Amino acid sequence: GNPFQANVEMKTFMERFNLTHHHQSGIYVDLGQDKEVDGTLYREPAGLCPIWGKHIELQQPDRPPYRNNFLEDVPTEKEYKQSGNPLPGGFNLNFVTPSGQRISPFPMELLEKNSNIKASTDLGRCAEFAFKTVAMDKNNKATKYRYPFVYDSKKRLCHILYVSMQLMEGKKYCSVKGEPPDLTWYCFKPRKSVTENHHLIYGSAYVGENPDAFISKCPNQALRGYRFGVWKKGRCLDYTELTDTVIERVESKAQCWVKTFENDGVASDQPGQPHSGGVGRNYGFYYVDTTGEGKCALSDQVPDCLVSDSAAVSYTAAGSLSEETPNFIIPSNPSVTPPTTALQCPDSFGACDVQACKRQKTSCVGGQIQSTSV
Ligand SMILES: *[C@@H]1O[C@H](CO)[C@@H](O)[C@H](O)[C@H]1NC(C)=O
Ligand SMILES: [Cl-]
Ligand SMILES: [Cl-]
Ligand SMILES: [Co+2]
Ligand SMILES: [Co+2]
Ligand SMILES: [Co+2]
Repeated sequence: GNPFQANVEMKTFMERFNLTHHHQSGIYVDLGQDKEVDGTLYREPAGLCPIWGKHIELQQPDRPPYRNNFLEDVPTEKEYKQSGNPLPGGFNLNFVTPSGQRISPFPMELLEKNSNIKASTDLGRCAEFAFKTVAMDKNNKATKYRYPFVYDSKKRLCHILYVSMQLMEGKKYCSVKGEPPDLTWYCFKPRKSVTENHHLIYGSAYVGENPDAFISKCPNQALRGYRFGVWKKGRCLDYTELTDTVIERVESKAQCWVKTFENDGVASDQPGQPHSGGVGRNYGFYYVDTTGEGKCALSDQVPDCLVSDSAAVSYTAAGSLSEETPNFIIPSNPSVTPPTTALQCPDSFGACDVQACKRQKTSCVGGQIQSTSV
């Protein structure tokens, strides 16, 4: 009776929101796997979806030589000796080829021209590049450890991050703006900003295993005009009707989008199972309460239906603030189904929910599926 599971076109579309199914790992901190280097088992990011706007914010001293930018090269021994504690620089792999050719960041133009790179989108080409890049051990032998990446979609640069850590905190473990001075590491944590670094896309290398998969399987963009919901008692209940939903006031829809990533319940693999598998309070929407206040509803329930609401926007921890598809995830061949028709289009009513005294109404309006309770 659920229209969003009724026809396959609808089902397929709704699948992209199931981060347990496709992404399958932590989002805030992604450490879903473990791989051996130099006889040592290291935690490895593993998630299959790109995480839009995610960046790692550093807490280095606010002064030279420190840049507080995780895309800077990992420091050389000499740079570290020059700075003293904490480590300066960032997370970027600083290695060069036997030629002396820099490995990261790597320009998308060269990946586009590399016949061995099969992905059909620039974001996919970066992920594939990361998937085909493995850590070399102390004996310069290949391992199965793959570094995570950041795609800089503005500069069209693919960063391979030698530092795969995503969160460190506590004065026992790391320093904030140089205090305690005895510690090697500065503190850092993942972040999404209402205004900054929307052009940065974080991912595990395993986004690149089947590079074109994220296009259909991942909730890359915000969804305008609908509230996420769950099919219960023959109708679609948006999150505000569920008991375990967190509802909070926000000043803007972008604050809500940030909350779906930064709230304490988001899928995360950090100590800090320790393997979330993608389970978590990853889902939310902005809406306007009857009193006119902007609010944000957050849930760990994977949506399986939608409720129409022209003033709402549904977000996930994985996706972007924008509802608009950017050109760097539109495939350059016609075989791969593009990311964007699923919700276009008889007035259908459903059995009365006596418990709430409302009924489903599934219709078509403005060439677009309506779904509400009456
Ligand atoms: C989401 O995916 C998981 C894993 O495949 C599955 O167990 C669950 O039933 C799915 N839920 C929805 C709402 O599709
Ligand atoms: Cl001290
Ligand atoms: Cl001391
Ligand atoms: Co699936
Ligand atoms: Co593990
Ligand atoms: Co923006």
